[PDB]
Amino acid sequence: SSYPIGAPIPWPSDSVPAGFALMEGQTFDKSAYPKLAVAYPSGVIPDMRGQTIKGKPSGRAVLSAEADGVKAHSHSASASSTDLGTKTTSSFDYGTKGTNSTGGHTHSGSGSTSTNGEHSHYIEAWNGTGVGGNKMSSYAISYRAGGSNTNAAGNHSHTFSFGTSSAGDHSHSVGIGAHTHTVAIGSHGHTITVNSTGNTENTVKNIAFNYIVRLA
Amino acid sequence: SSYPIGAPIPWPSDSVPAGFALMEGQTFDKSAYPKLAVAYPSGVIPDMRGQTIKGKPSGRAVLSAEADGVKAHSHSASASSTDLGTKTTSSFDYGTKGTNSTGGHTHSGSGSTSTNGEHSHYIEAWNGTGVGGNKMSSYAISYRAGGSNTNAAGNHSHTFSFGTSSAGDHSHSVGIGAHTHTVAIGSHGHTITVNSTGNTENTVKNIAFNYIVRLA
Amino acid sequence: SSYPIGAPIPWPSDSVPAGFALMEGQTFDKSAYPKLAVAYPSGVIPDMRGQTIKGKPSGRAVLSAEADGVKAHSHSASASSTDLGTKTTSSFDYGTKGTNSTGGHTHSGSGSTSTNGEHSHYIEAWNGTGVGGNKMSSYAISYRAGGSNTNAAGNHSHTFSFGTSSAGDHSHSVGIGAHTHTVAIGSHGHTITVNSTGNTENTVKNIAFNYIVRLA
Ligand SMILES: [Fe+2]
Ligand SMILES: [Fe+2]
Ligand SMILES: [Fe+2]
Ligand SMILES: [Fe+2]
Ligand SMILES: [Fe+2]
Ligand SMILES: [Fe+2]
Ligand SMILES: [Fe+2]
Repeated sequence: SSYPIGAPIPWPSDSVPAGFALMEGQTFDKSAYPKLAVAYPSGVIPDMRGQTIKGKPSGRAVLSAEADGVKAHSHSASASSTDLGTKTTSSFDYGTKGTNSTGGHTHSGSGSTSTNGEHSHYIEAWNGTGVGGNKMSSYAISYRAGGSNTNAAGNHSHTFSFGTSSAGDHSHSVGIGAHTHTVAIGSHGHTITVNSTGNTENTVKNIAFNYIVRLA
Repeated sequence: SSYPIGAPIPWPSDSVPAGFALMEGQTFDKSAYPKLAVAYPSGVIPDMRGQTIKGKPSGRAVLSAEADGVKAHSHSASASSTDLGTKTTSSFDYGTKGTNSTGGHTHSGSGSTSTNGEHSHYIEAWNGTGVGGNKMSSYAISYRAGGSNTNAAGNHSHTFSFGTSSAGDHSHSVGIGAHTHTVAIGSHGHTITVNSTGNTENTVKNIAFNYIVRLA
Repeated sequence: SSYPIGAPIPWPSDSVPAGFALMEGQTFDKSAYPKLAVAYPSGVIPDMRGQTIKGKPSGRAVLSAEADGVKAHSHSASASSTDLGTKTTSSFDYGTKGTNSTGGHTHSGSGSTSTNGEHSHYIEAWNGTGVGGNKMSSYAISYRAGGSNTNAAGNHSHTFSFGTSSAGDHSHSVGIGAHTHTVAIGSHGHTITVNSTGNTENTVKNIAFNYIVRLA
C-alpha cells in the first residue's frame, strides 16, 4: 500500500469515513485487526488529541510523549534611579554654659587731703619784780612794740580708712561659629519579583485536524 | 482508499504533480470535485502555508486556527547591593553669644598720710611802763634767759578724695564640648523594567514542505 | 497513487515495512528510484529526526530547516520597599572657647582722717634792760598775771598713697541653645539581573513517530 495501515492520517472533517477510527487512546482486538497490530503491538491506538507529530530523535522511544515547554532564555533589566530627598536631624541642645572664674585684682591711688589745722595757743603771763627768767612777763604793756615767733613744732601724720564705690559690672562676647557633620548611610538591596507572562500552553501556528487511522 | 481525498499531503517539491493542488485557501468547484467536497463542505481548501498540523482537542473546532504563543513562565531576579556612602549635613551657625552681666565689687584701703604740718606762731609784743598783765612784754631783752612752753592746741582732721588707677581687664574660657544627632532615613523603591527577548514567531525545529491535496 | 512517492510517512514502530526507508539524510540511487528522483532532485532524502513538518511559507525554500525560538515577550516586575532606618551623625566638638577682653575700670572714694596733732611750742625768753621790742621778756615773773594768745597759724595738707584690698573674682553664664540640620541624601539605583527560565529546546505537546518514505 502507498500509505501503510497504522500510520496516522490528518482528516479535515468531524465525519469519519467508513473503515477508519479516531485516534483516541482506545484498545483494539489484535486478532481482528492483524495489520493494525503490526503497527501497534500493544493493541492500543495512541491518543492524538492535542498532539503534534515529531520525527523520533536518538534518545527518545517511538510513541513517547513530550510536554510543551519554553526554551531557556533570560531578559535584560534595569531599575530607575531614586532620589531620597532631604531629611531633618534630631535637635541637640547645649543649654547654658558657665565660664571659668577670673578677674581678682587691686588698684593703686594717691592724692592730697584738704587744708585744715588753723589754731592758736594760750600763754601764761606773769608779773612782779624780784624774779626773772624763762616765763613770759607782762611787766610793761602800754603800747605795741612789734612781735616775734615761737619756735617751730607740730609735725604729725594721720591714718585713713575707706571702702570704695561699687564698680566693674560687665559682660563679654564669645564667638562660637558654625559646623556640619557627616553621616554614613551604608548598603542596601531590594527583593525583585518578576511576574508571569504567557498562555496555558506553548504553541506554534497550527490548524486543527482529526487524526484517524485505517483499521484494515 | 489508503489515503482518502482531502487529507493533507506534505510534498517535498515546488512542482505539484498533476491531479493534486497546493493548499492555499482557494475556493474549488464542488460539482467537479465531489469527493473533495465531502472533506471540505465549505468549498474552501485551507491555506496551510506557515502552518503545522495539530490533532483536534475537545473544546476546539475542526480546522480552527491557533496562533503561536509562549507558555506562562516567570524568572527569578536580583538587585545588586548599593553603598550610598557618606553624606554631609547643612551648616549651623551659632554665631557670637553674649554672657550675663556680672562682676560689681568694692575694695577697701588704709594707711597713714605723709608727715607734715611744722610751723610757728607770731606773738604780738608790747612795751612801756604803767600797764601790766596778760600780754607779752618786750621790756628787757638784752640777753638770753632760757624759755618756756605755750599751752597745747592743734587737734584736727582732714578730708580726702580720690579716683583709683585703672585695672581689671580680663577674659574667660568656656567649655562648650561635643555633640551628635540622629536622623531617620525612611523608605524607598525603584521602578523595574524588563526588556523583550525572542523572535517574531514562537517556533520548534521544523522542515518546510508544501502541503498539497489530491482532487479526485 | 493516493499518496505519492517521496511524501514523508509517520510510522509508529521501530520495525520498518519492506519497500520503505527511514528518512535519515541519506543519498539514494536516482536511476533505480526514478519517481523518488522527481520528488528529491538532489539525490538526498532529508533527515526528519527531531523535526516537525511545517507548511512552506513565502521567502523560504522547500526542505529548508528552521531552528526553535521563543516568541518576543517581556514581563512586568517590581522591587520591594526598603527602610534604611535611623543613623547617627559624626560627633562635632566645639571644644573650649575664649571671650573678648574687657572689664577695665576705676573707683572713687572719700572720707575723713583720724584726729591728731595736739602740740605746744617752745618760746625763747630774754632778759636785761637796755634793749627792748619784739622778743619775749622775762624781766618780772614773781606771780601769775593771766595770759594771752599767740596769733593763728598752722593750715596745711598731707599726701597719701595706697594699694587696695583684692576684689572682683567672678564668672558668667552664656546661653548657647539648640539646633538641627538638614541632610540631602542624593540618588542611587541598582544592577538588576534576571535568571534563565526554560528547557534546552522550545517544544509543543508531541508524540514521536518514525518518518519513512516509499522507494518505488
Ligand atoms: Fe576694682
Ligand atoms: Fe550639630
Ligand atoms: Fe521570559
Ligand atoms: Fe601750733
Ligand atoms: Fe594734719
Ligand atoms: Fe568677666
Ligand atoms: Fe535602592
